[PDB]
Amino acid sequence: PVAESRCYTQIKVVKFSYMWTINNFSFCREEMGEVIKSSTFSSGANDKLKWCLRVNPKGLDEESKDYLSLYLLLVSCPKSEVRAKFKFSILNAKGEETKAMESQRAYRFVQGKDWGFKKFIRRDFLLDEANGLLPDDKLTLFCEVSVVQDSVNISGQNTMNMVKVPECRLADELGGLWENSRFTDCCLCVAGQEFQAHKAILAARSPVFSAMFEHEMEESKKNRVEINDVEPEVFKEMMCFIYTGKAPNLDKMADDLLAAADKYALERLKVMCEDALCSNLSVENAAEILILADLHSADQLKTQAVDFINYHASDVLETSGWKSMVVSHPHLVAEAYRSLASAQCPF
Amino acid sequence: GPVAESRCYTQIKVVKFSYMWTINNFSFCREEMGEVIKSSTFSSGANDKLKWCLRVNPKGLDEESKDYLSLYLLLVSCPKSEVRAKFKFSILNAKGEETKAMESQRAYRFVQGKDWGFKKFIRRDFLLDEANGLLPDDKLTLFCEVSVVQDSVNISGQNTMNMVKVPECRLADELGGLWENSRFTDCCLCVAGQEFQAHKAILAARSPVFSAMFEHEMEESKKNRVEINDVEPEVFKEMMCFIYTGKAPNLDKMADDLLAAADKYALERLKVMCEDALCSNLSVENAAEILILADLHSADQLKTQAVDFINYHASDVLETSGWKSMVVSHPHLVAEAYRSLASAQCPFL
Amino acid sequence: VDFINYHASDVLETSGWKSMVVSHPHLVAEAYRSLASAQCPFL
Amino acid sequence: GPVAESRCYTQIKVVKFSYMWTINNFSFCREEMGEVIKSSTFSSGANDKLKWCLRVNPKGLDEESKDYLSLYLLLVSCPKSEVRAKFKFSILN
Amino acid sequence: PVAESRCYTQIKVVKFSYMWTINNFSFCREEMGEVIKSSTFSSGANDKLKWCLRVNPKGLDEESKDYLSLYLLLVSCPKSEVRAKFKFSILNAKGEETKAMESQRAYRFVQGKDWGFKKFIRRDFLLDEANGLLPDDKLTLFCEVSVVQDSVNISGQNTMNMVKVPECRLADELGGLWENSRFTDCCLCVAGQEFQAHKAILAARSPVFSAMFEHEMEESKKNRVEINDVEPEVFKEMMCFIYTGKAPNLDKMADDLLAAADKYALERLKVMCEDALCSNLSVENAAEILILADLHSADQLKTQAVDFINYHASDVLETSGWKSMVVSHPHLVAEAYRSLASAQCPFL
Amino acid sequence: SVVQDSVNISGQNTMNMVKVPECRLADELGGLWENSRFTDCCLCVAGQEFQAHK
Amino acid sequence: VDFINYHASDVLETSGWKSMVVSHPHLVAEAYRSLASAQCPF
Amino acid sequence: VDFINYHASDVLETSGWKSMVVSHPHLVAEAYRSLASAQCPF
Repeated sequence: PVAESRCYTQIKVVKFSYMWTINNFSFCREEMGEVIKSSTFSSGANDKLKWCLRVNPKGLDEESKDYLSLYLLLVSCPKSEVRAKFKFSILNAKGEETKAMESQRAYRFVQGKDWGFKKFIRRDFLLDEANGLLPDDKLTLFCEVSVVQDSVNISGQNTMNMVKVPECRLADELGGLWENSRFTDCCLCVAGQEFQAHKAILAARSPVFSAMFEHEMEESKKNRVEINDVEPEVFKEMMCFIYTGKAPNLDKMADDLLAAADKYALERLKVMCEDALCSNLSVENAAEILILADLHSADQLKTQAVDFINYHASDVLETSGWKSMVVSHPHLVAEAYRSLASAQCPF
Repeated sequence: GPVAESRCYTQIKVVKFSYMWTINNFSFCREEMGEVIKSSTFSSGANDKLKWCLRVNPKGLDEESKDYLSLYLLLVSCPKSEVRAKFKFSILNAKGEETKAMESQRAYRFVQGKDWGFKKFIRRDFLLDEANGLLPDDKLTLFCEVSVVQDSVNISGQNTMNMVKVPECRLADELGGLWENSRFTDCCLCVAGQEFQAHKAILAARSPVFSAMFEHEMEESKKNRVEINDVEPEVFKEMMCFIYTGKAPNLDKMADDLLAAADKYALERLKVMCEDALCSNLSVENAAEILILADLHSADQLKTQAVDFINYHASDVLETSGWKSMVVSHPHLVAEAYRSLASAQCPFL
Repeated sequence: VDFINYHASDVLETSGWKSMVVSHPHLVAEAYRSLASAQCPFL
Repeated sequence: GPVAESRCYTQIKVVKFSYMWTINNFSFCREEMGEVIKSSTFSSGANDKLKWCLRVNPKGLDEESKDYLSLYLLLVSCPKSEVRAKFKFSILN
Repeated sequence: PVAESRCYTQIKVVKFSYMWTINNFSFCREEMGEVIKSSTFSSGANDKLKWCLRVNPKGLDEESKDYLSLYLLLVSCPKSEVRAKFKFSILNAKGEETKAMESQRAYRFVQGKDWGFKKFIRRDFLLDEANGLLPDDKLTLFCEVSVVQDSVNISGQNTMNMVKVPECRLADELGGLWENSRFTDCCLCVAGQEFQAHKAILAARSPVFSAMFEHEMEESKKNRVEINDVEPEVFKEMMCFIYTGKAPNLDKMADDLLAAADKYALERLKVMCEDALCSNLSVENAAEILILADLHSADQLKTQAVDFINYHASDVLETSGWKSMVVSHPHLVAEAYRSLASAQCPFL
Repeated sequence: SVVQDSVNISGQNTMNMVKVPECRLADELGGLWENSRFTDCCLCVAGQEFQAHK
Repeated sequence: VDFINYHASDVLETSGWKSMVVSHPHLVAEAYRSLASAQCPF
Repeated sequence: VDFINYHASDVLETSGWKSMVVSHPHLVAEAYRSLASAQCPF
């Protein structure tokens, strides 16, 4: 029953690493194996199959109760199985790898499937200052990952080439318009702060700025335009996104960025702000989250916040933010009831 | 020991299909050792962009399969995704029933274009016999059963179905509309007499050459009626398309001229894709003028690729007349090719 | 509140609901506490 | 004799799937027969517009299932196209 | 391992019929039992489920060689099961059913499968003139395909909730507009025969007619516009499809109608002109069909015509039509080489 | 195990078929309505003007 | 004829192919006639 | 030709070689043809 191939098989490995520091490790306090779920990250080269790390401060199962179990996770993929190999390492106080252990074989990965190592490191040993594994009580773990591709024969051309194709570095020079400042073509004012930018890119990247400037205000206000519902700090990252399409410091002032976004209908900035505000699903935010939602019509954020509120209602109700928001905006809890009843009409 | 559990459920997802292949007058399908003949491609219908095709050999390969008919299953195309699958080849008799239905021990690993099957699938001599009822009027009719397995997951708990969704970037398409709409254009790009127009800051920040020729402190005169000479309309419009949205669809058919334009315009990225196109269009005759282009245009990656290809294909490329023309006109190119082959694959011994 | 929680799927449809809830919200909050705090935290 | 043969061979299409409705604290689920509690709506993923949901009782309907649990499977939504499916039940111990 | 639905169900049948006939049954002579096939046809309502009839002039193998079997094969469907019922019956010389044979149950149907009765009718008896079953050597069969649907209590309120709605009679409405010709505005003429119409609706269907009426030319044009490409009969049917779009007599008036359609760029009815020419791919017509298709950009029929010619080349190429063709327009065969060389197993 | 009972064939085409689109008539009548495209009538709705084709 | 059938793919972009097609079409027609029995199986 | 083929890696580093190739490229083309068969296997 054996069958050969009569063809040549070749293996590639496009590897990548993701370090992470968990600040205030001693007072993380996610017990009973409650996940301290990491922040997701992509593959770098061919960012089309995302990743995220799944971590137990207290190792799951009572066998690893004294240990801090670590297990890699896969969040999203285009419906396929990955065969990636991985490595772990803990950095000491000086930032040098100490606790290195490597997977002997390449475990099979599927979306929602997890592999890794139990008994990664004893909790008290990690908490001991003699080992030096907790600089500023910041538990740092350096993870190296390697994805195996394994195509066959490279086709019948041998395709050596090399031909280094970097990305389309638009945003680098498109921001070079800003930092070099290139004797640009229009001006902005924010509490007297002098900003100096280009009409054409603002026209291109949204209908709002395009329409308003060319609606008779480009004539008398070709250069100097007044914007007053914004602060210079949030404005900085906002116009940085208008340059780049990717905001470096987005999550810090995310709510005000959302305010500016819905003020200018920047749908991509709106959805990153939805995701960033979704980073902070807590039992003491949901009122202000709904204020941001209805004030800005954040549909996906509205849905996710409503569902989390329905799940966490018992703790949610005790907030004075809840009764204050209900006093100001009962109607919002009316659609919240519309959702929860829709979840439980039958029975 | 060193292991990796899951603390989840490993759930196996599988859907199967089957297909048949008819060959009328298989006896008249040529008769000698190793004549690979393929099947028309096919699909189940719920394949989700995935095809299959068979590879039957009437007389096989190797040595002792002279009196045997081997069969294989080749994956035509897929969305660059790994595949694992199971198959079972069968033969419809004269009365229309599976006879030679043998299944593999397990589901095999698969990739795009990889062939699996059953060597020595059926002995040819007994199949030639008409008593077995396997060839009614030499109208051979195969039939295979295939069980593709996926092993994805699904679960009810954890309330994690909606974690937010994000669309993909539209800056390039927004720059695409900026090209197409061409609103607030500030520089009237004249090529081959006919007129196009563009926006200042885009090309001002794009390339060193363009930035150089506007920063000469005399803009408003020339920018209104800038004259551009060496380029043609097709090359320049595709150039502007690439500068705006980073895409040049007809690169393969417009390679060398765009390469020359980028060399004049000093555009590294488009130059490199032009090098990629020229290297991935190579023939046994074009290589000499490609060397002339490369040395005339600093196509270093294309230069090393082309001279390596010519060093490999010497025994027929040297007989080309264009090679001798390049030899006469451009001695330094053949000199560097001689240098390249010198300290390689011959310092012995 | 028990009857409303049981028969929500059609009791929403009344216009008197809209008139009452816009006019007086605190009993809507009472309904949300009653339905959510119990006979629901399962999952 | 009376027959209408299909003039074709027999080819059959089958799709496998499994779904896990996990329920915590089942022992306090409003224990009285005749109640309706169901799983969240699910599907194969390669379904081509065909969903499913599982249905269980705290106490089985009627009287023969006074002590037993009555389990049922409902097709949530379909394009008004008939389905032939073979289901199976079990428990994660 | 059993259960019950705990729900109510009811049977419904949206049935219909389909007249169909073929010419010259005496010397059809499709030996070996090769299929003589009807055209695609639906039930009316739910037009996206199409039936067709497959017929054996000679039943397969010796068991049915001397009889003539009858069957019906689904063309295509939206990937769903069907449990249809069918009735087969040929009309006698008086136009009445005599050879009525009926299936005893509703069989199950899938795309590509056919159901019917082998050993259907006594062939020589049907061919004999004494019985009076082939008037003018014509077999006017009349099938009544009754398709059953069934459902679970129609999402049960019951509360029937539905009155018998008529259907949108827009085609019949514009049919009444033209065929009775009330309220006419613009006058046309071909070959001495005159007709008249409404400008705006013609502009609605035709872009080009709007173009040669949008540019202020109405004072001399509207009263006395003449058309040259089309003769009065096909002109009648021409106006007919602009009013109607349901092609009544495409078959016998197919080719020049296609030509005049592409003369006015009539897109969906261009497509149904390729439908009209689709089911006549024969041993001699193919060269003319290919020539007119490439003269008139019939892309889908271009592909299928070159496919049919490519398959049957070995005997189809010998006709004099091919000779005059390659004498006149052999670059068409160059395009044929371009297609088939990168196709049909380029071995080799 | 959800059964569907599908059928496939080795070779196909022969007479075959060609993809016909659904009837695109009507909503070009809508085009007449909205663009108004050589109007033919005048209407009044409490003075609110409107036009159509007779 | 046989070698041109075997190499039709890269023969197409040859300018001489279109040249003889324009000038001597019946020749490539007879090349098709050769191709008729050539590709009977599959 | 053979000696230069053997010692190319430092023989080509001479100014005389540069003057020869620019003045007489055809000779190095002949050497290139000679080494084409030499470097064929791989």
